[PDB]
Formats: sequence, structure tokens, C-alpha cells
Amino acid sequence: KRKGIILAGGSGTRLHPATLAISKQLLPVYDKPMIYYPLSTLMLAGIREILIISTPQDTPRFQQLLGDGSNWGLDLQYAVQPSPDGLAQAFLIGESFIGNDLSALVLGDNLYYGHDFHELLGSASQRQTGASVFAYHVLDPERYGVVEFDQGGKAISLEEKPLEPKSNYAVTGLYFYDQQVVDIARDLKPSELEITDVNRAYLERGQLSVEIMGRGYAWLDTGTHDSLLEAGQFIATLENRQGLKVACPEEIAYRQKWIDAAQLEKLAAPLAKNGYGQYLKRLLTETVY
Amino acid sequence: RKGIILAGGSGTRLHPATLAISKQLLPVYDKPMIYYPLSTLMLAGIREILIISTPQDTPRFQQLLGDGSNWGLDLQYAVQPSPDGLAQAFLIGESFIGNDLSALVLGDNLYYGHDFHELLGSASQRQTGASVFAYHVLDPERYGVVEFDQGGKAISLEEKPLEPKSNYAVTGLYFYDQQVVDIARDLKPSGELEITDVNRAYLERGQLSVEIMGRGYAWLDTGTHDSLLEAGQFIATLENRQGLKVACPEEIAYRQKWIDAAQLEKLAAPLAKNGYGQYLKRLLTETVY
Amino acid sequence: KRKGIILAGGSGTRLHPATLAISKQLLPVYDKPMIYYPLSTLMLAGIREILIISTPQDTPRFQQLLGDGSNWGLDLQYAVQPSPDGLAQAFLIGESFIGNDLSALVLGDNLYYGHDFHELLGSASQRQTGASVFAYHVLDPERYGVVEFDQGGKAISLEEKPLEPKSNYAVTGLYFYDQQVVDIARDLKPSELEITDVNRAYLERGQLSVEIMGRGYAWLDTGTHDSLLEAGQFIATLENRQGLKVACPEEIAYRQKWIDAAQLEKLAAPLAKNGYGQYLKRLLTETVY
Amino acid sequence: RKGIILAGGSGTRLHPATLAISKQLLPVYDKPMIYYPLSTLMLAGIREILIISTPQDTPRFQQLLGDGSNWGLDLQYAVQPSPDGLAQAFLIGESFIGNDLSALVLGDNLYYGHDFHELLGSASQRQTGASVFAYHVLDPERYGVVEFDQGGKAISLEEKPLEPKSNYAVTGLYFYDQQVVDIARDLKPSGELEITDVNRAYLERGQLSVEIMGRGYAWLDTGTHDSLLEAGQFIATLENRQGLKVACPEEIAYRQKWIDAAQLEKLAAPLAKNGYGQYLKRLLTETVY
Ligand SMILES: CN(c1c(NCCCn2cc(CN)nn2)n(Cc2ccccc2)c(=O)[nH]c1=O)S(=O)(=O)c1ccccc1
Ligand SMILES: CN(c1c(NCCCn2cc(CN)nn2)n(Cc2ccccc2)c(=O)[nH]c1=O)S(=O)(=O)c1ccccc1
Ligand SMILES: CN(c1c(NCCCn2cc(CN)nn2)n(Cc2ccccc2)c(=O)[nH]c1=O)S(=O)(=O)c1ccccc1
Ligand SMILES: CN(c1c(NCCCn2cc(CN)nn2)n(Cc2ccccc2)c(=O)[nH]c1=O)S(=O)(=O)c1ccccc1
Ligand SMILES: [Cl-]
Ligand SMILES: [Cl-]
Ligand SMILES: [Cl-]
Ligand SMILES: [Cl-]
Ligand SMILES: [Cl-]
Ligand SMILES: [Cl-]
Repeated sequence: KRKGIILAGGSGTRLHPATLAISKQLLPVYDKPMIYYPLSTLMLAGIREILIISTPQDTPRFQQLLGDGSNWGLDLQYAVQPSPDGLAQAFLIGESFIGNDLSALVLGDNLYYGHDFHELLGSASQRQTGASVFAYHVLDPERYGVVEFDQGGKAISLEEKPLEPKSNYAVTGLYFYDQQVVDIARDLKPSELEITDVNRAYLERGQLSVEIMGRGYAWLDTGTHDSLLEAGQFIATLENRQGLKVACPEEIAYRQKWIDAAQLEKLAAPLAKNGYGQYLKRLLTETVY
Repeated sequence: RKGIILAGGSGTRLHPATLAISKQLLPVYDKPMIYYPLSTLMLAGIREILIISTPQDTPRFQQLLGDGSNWGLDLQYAVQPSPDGLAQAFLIGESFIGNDLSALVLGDNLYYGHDFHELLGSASQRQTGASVFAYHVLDPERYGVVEFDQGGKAISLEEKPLEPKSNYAVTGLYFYDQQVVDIARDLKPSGELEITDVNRAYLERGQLSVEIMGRGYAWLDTGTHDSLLEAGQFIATLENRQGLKVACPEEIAYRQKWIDAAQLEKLAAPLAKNGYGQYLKRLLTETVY
Repeated sequence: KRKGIILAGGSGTRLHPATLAISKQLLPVYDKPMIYYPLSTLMLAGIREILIISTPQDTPRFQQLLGDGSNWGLDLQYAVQPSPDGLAQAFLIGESFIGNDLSALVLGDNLYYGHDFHELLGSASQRQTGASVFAYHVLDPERYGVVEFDQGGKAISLEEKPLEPKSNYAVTGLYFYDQQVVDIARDLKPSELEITDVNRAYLERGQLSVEIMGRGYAWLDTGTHDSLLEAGQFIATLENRQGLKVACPEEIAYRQKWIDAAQLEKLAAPLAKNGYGQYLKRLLTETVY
Repeated sequence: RKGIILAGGSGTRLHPATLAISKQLLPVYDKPMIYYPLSTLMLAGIREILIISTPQDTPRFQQLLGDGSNWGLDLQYAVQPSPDGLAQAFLIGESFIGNDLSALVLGDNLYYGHDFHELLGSASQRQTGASVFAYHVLDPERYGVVEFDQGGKAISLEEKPLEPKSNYAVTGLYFYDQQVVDIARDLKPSGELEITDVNRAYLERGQLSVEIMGRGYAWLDTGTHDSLLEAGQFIATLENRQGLKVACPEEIAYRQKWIDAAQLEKLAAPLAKNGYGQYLKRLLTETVY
């Protein structure tokens, strides 16, 4: 059993004034709230028990959007981050939720797309000891956790936002952990409690799997107003080309058989007037390979 | 002249993007949607403004904008329990309007262009009857449509006609004399109190001024996920080209001399880390024609 | 041995006046000529001997861009289509070029992206008898050749631009053929000589492989001014995110070991001032997984 | 006043996109780039226009535009053997200019906004000295930069200064009296004949008019792959919103009464199948204010 955490603790003042009224992870990417994308990621990894961590202020808005998850065959719980004291704090806040189980942490503002993404998630989820992370070639590795590889393609170092990156390989905001993570997190000293320190702890124990997320995958940037807009245009282009949605949670739950035709039809009813509800209706009758 | 921004529900049209929060709190590029119509009223020289929103979202608008005193405005708030037409704004706003002239702007309407201040000025100076703006669009059937005679006189208004008489849509910006509240009270639901019925009342009295908003102005659509995205790209292109912002309320208040250098500097302080605060700081030292 | 054909015969007057001065397939998609994308596709399928079919007018422009291909470890030949009399005409024009070999036809305006695209091409290229095509879920199947599947997922019919498509599965502009194709093409009667008639001929002989190109692949539309612009924005988003190019022929030739470090350095020299040349230089020193 | 469009080489800056054909023949959305500056000269009331291009591309410009008689223009052509500065336009154009007033526009400059015809009109009516336009940009170091004194008088011009005195760039639109050819003949290479040197010559004689092009105008960048794409999206957003075209030369000629209904109908005929021809047909019957 692997449990999911979505860290949706806003973005401080970075995207103000756009994010003054509402948390970053409730802003739409094209046609759906940002959080639908990482939620859909956990769902594709087969995870149904998910903790959403947000600000005290925005927890009710996340709860109004997503409920307890029962409508999508999920169990959603909620926890608050009073102060953004690092990503690794997710494991202390989430300690009781995690218990003795395996976990996956996804950032609430990370968008993924591509062929065999389910297999890339599957390989990390099946490793039931140590930690699994993904390395993706980016233009601006200095913004991220950077992985250095030896001539043999083995991961040998992790640096958080290095001014002189050793590679162009950034660690994506998707992390798989065994039962050691909470204890590793409790022993961290502030630099913020750094996720890169958690990942370096596993690396030093020789228990960090670093899989390449290939250039054929899109790992999208929602860090700036410019990149948020590009992410919107990217999803819009795919969806209007295909007549298929990216990270429609109702669709993923239906295809995982976590909800049946009758439940999906009920979810379509109140959205029947717009394209999203019409999309859910079409899913009941169409064969999609 | 007193201002009203109608920032009510779009029902379920943009769901699930708008499930968590009102359309008019979503960003267009770098700032909340409501900054654009607010900036429009400010450019028309209006400082006393009623913001009408859903019962749920009124506190979010209040948290974003306060009483307006920081921007040299007087902001008041009212709720629209149910979206029963745009004309309801004048009943909700009746006590706020009192015996004064008024301007209604829709909370999801974006305007841009040269001498926009003069186009607003001409409508605002006409102290009797009503002034509206007609703009050539591809899809007039979505709007209030103006029909003109061979002499270019306005002779009919139709709300979302199946067979539009012209390609000229009425924009979501309306100037009214002291007759508007009484005209609104006498309206019967169509099940909505139609702004087009208010405007037809003035037309039949021969007291409706219909000024052409030329093709050299951008009147932008935020009605669909596609058009919301285009509006973001449109503002981003102008702002990144110019190093100047469209509809920055702090800037407009400063340039109208509604706040001084000292007040603007104080507003910059809490945003000093991001581009928006840095922009407000640059405004103190730079000459912009 | 499999030989490649790129059909780049313009677009008649469909995209006029944009295409009045130059052929569609010489228009850029972001940073590189459209034809670089299908050329890169054939190169990824391991094809080095490629016939480019274009108008008499534009052949010299294609020749000025691409030469004989020797700089990229290719052998490029050129043939003219006097009149656009259907896609299947490619096999009559290309008859002597093809000889007794296997072939692949790609449309000069088709863009592909995704993970394991090389494997999808590999599976079609290794089938040395019959024909292989790809089916992709689209919004507007009525614009394309449409594949109908039985309950078992076997292809049972092909229709060219049906007013009432049997599925949302369009045949992409990428076709693999055995030595039968030229003879099948010679026996066709005008409806234009239809590629769908060629593919139906193989289906009726039970020699048509239809592989699904999954929703995790991008098959992009360059049919309209709107879709051409979206294709540009799509590539720009991926390339600026990754610091890696999509369909850089110099890169693909280098990674296939069709050219060495010394040849790549020579190709970089005349482009050294711009980002494209700087990209080719960085390829000499960087490990990319 | 006679017009010159300088549509010469951008060297290798946009290679390989511009390897096959000149920048100014690439489309911006739905029409060749050169349609935009041509439309600019036409809006300034200029019918006699010299098009300067590379030796290679002159025939392509001639094939696109002819002698202009179909649009009520007189188009002549000249070649720039080597891109040795913008001021060379006046030596190449010397015989074409003769004893007349002139306007130079860059072939890759796009303008949009309300009363643009009046901004052009004011410069065109000044029959002595030179008129240029100053526009606030983020990156003034890329352009000719105007410095103003406390009174808003222009006091210096610098070409691509490392330390810009202001954020005010000179746009690629220049109005000149009969002095310009002689001023140009006396210029020494910097290794380019600089337009900024021509403009500084007029400034030192106190005969340079520098009018502000306000933030309500769009002056668009086609200097980079990124900015070319944004220009396309910008025009597409306006045209799809309005159902009206920006810089349709047939429309501008018709509205200036340089061609009649019968001539416009003939121009529509060969384009009748696509949206551009259908647009020209609609212009014959529709009243547009
Ligand atoms: C485009 N993708 C995607 C989808 N593509 C995944 C196809 C590959 N696949 C097969 C299976 C069978 N277990 N699971 N995944 N699917 C299909 C799906 C099929 C079966 C179960 C779940 C989802 C989907 O419904 N929505 C999707 O959005 S994706 O790149 O894998 C993705 C992207 C972002 C979030 C979640 C999934
Ligand atoms: C780009 N525009 C605009 C601005 N352009 C307006 C320039 C025309 N103008 C001159 C004056 C001088 N009294 N007022 N307006 N200005 C300048 C401004 C100067 C003085 C007072 C108010 C605003 C501004 O600060 N922000 C702006 O966003 S705009 O197209 O007219 C506009 C569009 C939508 C909302 C608000 C403004
Ligand atoms: C993003 N892709 C892509 C690339 N991705 C392909 C990676 C998968 N792969 C491994 C191999 C080893 N034979 N070949 N392909 N590669 C890498 C590459 C590696 C080895 C050989 C050729 C190209 C590349 O250089 N340019 C690319 O543009 S892609 O989706 O397969 C592609 C898209 C469009 C045209 C050609 C390829
Ligand atoms: C949107 N603009 C524009 C147009 N807008 C200009 C309207 C202002 N105007 C009124 C008049 C009446 N003599 N002339 N100009 N017009 C209208 C027009 C009407 C009469 C004569 C010429 C053009 C047009 O046909 N195409 C246009 O593209 S524009 O911003 O001024 C422009 C920008 C760049 C090139 C050419 C025009
Ligand atoms: Cl890949
Ligand atoms: Cl106008
Ligand atoms: Cl700034
Ligand atoms: Cl897939
Ligand atoms: Cl202005
Ligand atoms: Cl039309």
C-alpha cells in the first residue's frame, strides 16, 4: 500500500498579485484547476489514499473543490501548513496519515504528460525499499535540485539550486519513499527543511533510484506568469487536437475501474451544459485505446 | 459619477476551473481579472466604486482590494444572491447610487488602446441619457447587437439574436444618468433582468448614445477557456514588449495624483521581491509619456 | 533497405496569401523549416535515402536548404509534382527512386513528438511485408482517413474524410510500404489518386498493420493558420523548457553516428552566432540520456 | 511623399528558418510579413513605393506584389547586394526618390492602434525636416535610443547603447524631406551606414521631430523566433475577436478608394475558397465604422 501527499502550500508572495485572492494550485491550467494535474499523476500511479497539504486559509477551497474523494473512488484527507518551512515538512505534517506505509510526494504545481508515463510511475511504485526520483533535462537547472552522473550513468551527487550546475538534469516534483522517510525528515536541520537533504540521505545509504524522464515527456513549469500561460497553451493544443483531456480525474478513476458507468454518469449530470460534462458523457459510449 | 463592477457568478459555464473561486479573481497574466475593469473605471476618473459579487466571494474581493483607501479610492461591497441578470446591479446598487450619475463595467471585460481615456471621457461628460460602445465582433449572436440605419444612427438592440442585424456588439461598459434605477425597477424577467432592456428603454426615449469603439481598440473575450488564455497571451505580449503594465491600479492612482510618491513607495515595499513591486519602484524615478 | 519519400507539394491556395511567396513546408515551425520535422521522423526510423517531392517552382528552395544531404550523412534526391493529383502520385513520381526496395512516405507538414517514438517507427520499419500506418484519436476525424475497429480492436474499414466518422481515429501522414505499393498505385483510378485507396488495397489483402499512436504522443496539425501557430508555440514551450531541440536533423544524424564530432563542429561554425549553432556546439560536450 | 520598404537580409540571425527565404516573406499569422509595413505606408496615403530586398528574393517580392496596379499602387523594386546598414536605402533609392519627400519603413515592423492614421498624418504633413516615433520598450539597448530633457525635448540619439539613457526606442518608421539622400551620401560606415546617424544629422540641425508612440499602440518585435510567434498570436487574437483583418492591403486600397467594388470583387475571385477571399467578398456588402 502506497499513500499520496500533494503539497499545495501556495507560493508565498512570488506570483502576487495574481495569487493574492487564491492559492497558485487552485488557478486553472486551461480548463481545470492546477491541482487536478498532480492528483491525476498520483491516480495514474494507482494511489487512492491522498493527503492534501495547503494553507489554513485555502484548505476549505481545496475541500469545496475535491471533497473526501469518494465521488472519484479516492479517500482525500486535508492538513494545513501554517508556515512554508520547506517541502520536507510534508512528512512531519503527514506523519500520522503515512503511519507505517510507503508514500509518494507530488508538488501541487507540477504537470506531467507523455507515453508510458504509467510505466515510469509503475517502476518507482514497485520499488518497496529506498527512494525513487526522476531526472529531466531543463534549460535552467540552477532553479532545481540537480543530479550529477558518473561516466557509467550512476547518480553520485545532488545539489539544491547550485549556481554552477554539474548537469542539466533537474529532480522533478515527484518523489517515491519507503517507511524511512518520516524519521529521515525528523533528523533534518533547517538550511527550510529541504527535500534535496531527504534525497541525499537516501543517496548516501545507496538507496536512491534516479530514473531519467526522457525528452519525449513534458514536465511543465508553473513557476512564473509566463510559464503558467505556456502550460495553459500546451494543454489546450493537446486537448483541442485529440478531443481527449489531460489529467481529467473522473476519466482516470473510470479507466482504473475505481468508479463505474453509473457513477460517471452522475458526475456528468451537473456539468452537462459545458464541454467538461459533455466529455464525461462521451466517455461512457466511446472506445479509447 | 459613481462606479459599479458586476463580478457575479458565470454559473457552471467555466466549471471545474471556477468551482473553487469566482472567474473575476482568476489572473489574466500577472494580475487578478478584476484589476482590468477597476483600472477602466479609474481611467474614467471614477473613485467611488461598488463591487457586486457572490455571497461566497465578497470576502475574497474585500481581502484583495480593502476599502480602496491605499489606492485613493472609496470601495464598497454588495452581494448578488443569484445571477438573475446584469440589470439587477441597479437594484442592489440603488442606495449606493443615490441621486448620482453611474457607470457599470462587467468584472470580466478587458479594454486596451490609444485615447481610451478620451472615449471614456466623452461618455462620462454626457450628464443626461445613457452611453454605450459598439465593437465589431465575429460572433455578434453571443452579445447585445446594435442595428444602424444608412446614416449610422442606432435603430434597434437585440439580446443574443439568432439572426444578428449587424456584427456590432455592445461592450460591457455602460454610462447612465439618474433614470437608470427607476428604469431597472420597472423591468420584468425575460428569467433574467436584461441590461439590453435597460439600454432599449433609453433608445426608445432617444437618450441612448452608441459610440463606435474602433478596430484599433482591443475589447477582449474572457467568456471561454480558449479566450481567457488568449487574453493572458495578449497582455503578456504588450507588457513584455513595453516594460509597462496594462491596468496596474497603483500606477493609474499615482498618475491621476490620487496617491503620492510616498504612498506608492509604501505599496511597493511588500511586493519588492517580485517584478510587480520592482515595477512600482521604477515608476517613482522614470518619466513615462 | 527502406527508402524515404517526403511529399512537400505545397497546399494549393488553401493557406493563401501566407503561402503565395513560398511553399507551406518551407514556413518555420518556431525556429526551423517545417520540412525539418518529417525529415527528422524518417531519420529516427533509420532511413538515410530520401526523395523530396515538391512543385517545380520550390524544388530549388528545398535544394538550397537541404542540399544532397551528405552534410547530415543522408542521400537526398529531388522530384517535381507538376500538379497536385493526390498523395498516391508520390509512388509513380518516386517509382525509379524506390526501385525494388521497401519505402516510407511522410507528409512534409506532419509533426510528431513523444517517448518511444523510435520504437513505434521501429515496429513498422521491421515489418518487411504489407503496409503499416498509425491511428491517432483526433477531435475532427472527418478531415482525415478514418479507421473503424471491431470489438476485438482489429481494423475492418478505412474511409477518406467521411461526413459521419465510424471512430475518432485518423490515419497520420506516415506510411510504411513493401514492394507492392508502386503496382497498387499504378492500378488506382482518380476519385486525385487517394492514399486511403492504397491503404484499403492492403487492408482487403489482409496486409495492413494499424498501430495506435497513443494520446501520450503529439501529432500536430499544420492545416490552418491557427494550428500552424499552435504548433510553433508547442515546440517553443518544449525547447525553452528542456534546452533540447525537437527534430534538429544535425543532432539526430550525430546521435545515429551518421556524422562524427568533427563533421558536427563544421556544421556549427556558420551558425555559431545564433542559438541553433550554439546548440550544435553544446551537443559535442554534453551527455544527454 | 514616396515610400520605401527595406526588406533586406537579417544575415544568419534567424537561420535555419530564414535559410530558404527572406524573413519579410514569412507569414505573420495569415499574411506575408511585408503586408504589414506595406499597409502602414498605404494608411499614411503613400501609393508610390520602392521595395528593397536581396538579389535572390526580389523576384519573390515581385511575384507576390507585382507592380501594385491591382491595389491602386505603383510598386518599383531595387536590390541590396549586401546588408551594409539601413541608411543605404537612400543611395539605392536615390533615383526613385528624385526631388520628392520620402518615408522609410522596415519590412519586419508591425504597428497597431487607434488614430494610427493621425499619427502617420502628422509626420507626413510636416514637409521640412525628419519625423520619427519613440516607443517605451523593456530592452532599449537593442535599438536607437532617444534621451529627453526635463521639458520632454529630444537631446541625444544612441545606436544600441550598452547603457541606454531612456527606455524610449526609435520605431522602424521614418519620414524625411529632400535633405535625406545628401545626408546619407556624406555618412561613413560605423561597418554599416546607420539610420541613427541620418536621424542625429537632422537632430543637430534641430530638424528632427520625435513624437511619442503611446503605450496604447502595439509596436511588435519580429527580431527573434519567440517574438515572431508572439506577433502571430497577437494578430490572430485581434482578427478572430473582431472578424476584421489587420493590414489587409486589398481592404485598405478599397477604403482609400484607390480601387472600386468591381476591382475588389476581381481580387476576391481567385481566393474565394479560403477565409481571405471570403473576407474580401464580405467587405463589398458590410458597413464597417
Ligand atoms: C495523457 N495521459 C492520460 C492517459 N493516458 C494513460 C494511458 C496509458 N495507460 C494504460 C493504463 C492501464 N493501466 N494506464 N495508463 N489516460 C488513460 C488512462 C488509461 C487507463 C488508466 C488510466 C488512464 C487518461 O485517462 N488521462 C490522461 O491524462 S498521461 O500522460 O498518462 C497523464 C498525464 C497527467 C496525469 C495523469 C496521466
Ligand atoms: C495602456 N493604458 C494605460 C495607460 N494609458 C492611458 C494614457 C492616456 N492618458 C493620458 C492621461 C493624462 N491625464 N490619462 N490617460 N496608463 C497611463 C495613464 C496616464 C495618466 C493617467 C492614467 C493612466 C496607465 O497608467 N495604465 C494603462 O494601462 S489604457 O489602454 O488606456 C487602459 C486600458 C484598460 C484599463 C486602464 C487603462
Ligand atoms: C524528442 N525526440 C528526439 C529525440 N528523442 C529520441 C530518443 C529515443 N531514442 C533512442 C534511440 C537510440 N537508437 N533513438 N531514439 N532525439 C534523441 C535521439 C537519440 C538517439 C538517436 C536519435 C535521436 C533527438 O535527437 N531529437 C528528437 O527530436 S522524438 O520525439 O523521438 C522526435 C520527434 C520528431 C522527429 C524526430 C524525433
Ligand atoms: C486596424 N487598422 C486598420 C484600419 N484602421 C484605420 C481606421 C482609422 N482610419 C479612418 C480613416 C478614414 N479616412 N482612415 N483610417 N483600417 C480601416 C481603414 C479605413 C479607412 C482607410 C484606411 C483604413 C483597415 O482597413 N485596416 C487596418 O488594419 S490600423 O491599426 O490603423 C493599421 C495598422 C497597421 C497597418 C495598417 C493599418
Ligand atoms: Cl524520451
Ligand atoms: Cl480605430
Ligand atoms: Cl521594473
Ligand atoms: Cl500513450
Ligand atoms: Cl496611448
Ligand atoms: Cl468573412
